[PDB]
Amino acid sequence: SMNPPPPETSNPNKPKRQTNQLQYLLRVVLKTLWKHQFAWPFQQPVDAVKLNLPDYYKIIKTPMDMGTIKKRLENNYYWNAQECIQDFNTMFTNCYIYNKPGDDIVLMAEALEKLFLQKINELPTEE
Ligand SMILES: Cc1c(NCc2ccccc2-c2ccccc2)cnn(C)c1=O
Repeated sequence: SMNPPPPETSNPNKPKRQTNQLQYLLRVVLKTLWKHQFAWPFQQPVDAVKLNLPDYYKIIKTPMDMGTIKKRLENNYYWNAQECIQDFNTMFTNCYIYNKPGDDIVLMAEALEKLFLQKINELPTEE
């Protein structure tokens, strides 16, 4: 069994910025979700070998996880907040597409998404 390489977290030729909106996405949004009791399944890429999910990467073609998002925020990978917000939404959507309603992993994603939506609702205006 085989995992794909993780998503890119470093690219010297990709343009990037340090902005108050991206600082908020690390300091408020990522920090809030990361410390949550249901964060652990989302803190690293889905390991299809260890989890015995040989079909995972047949169904999910844009993998994303909070470990990758945390690295992208800490290593200033992003140009804007929308790029980072899309990564969170990709992570949640992948969970809902692969799994079934009421599955433990879906209940965990739903709890994290509720907090995500609450925090993004108060995304500050650009300075
Ligand atoms: C389908 C799927 C996963 N499957 C396993 C799982 C399921 C529920 C809770 C926890 C884990 C887990 C987490 C880490 C290690 C071992 C099991 C796990 N994560 N995601 C995002 C999934 O979609």
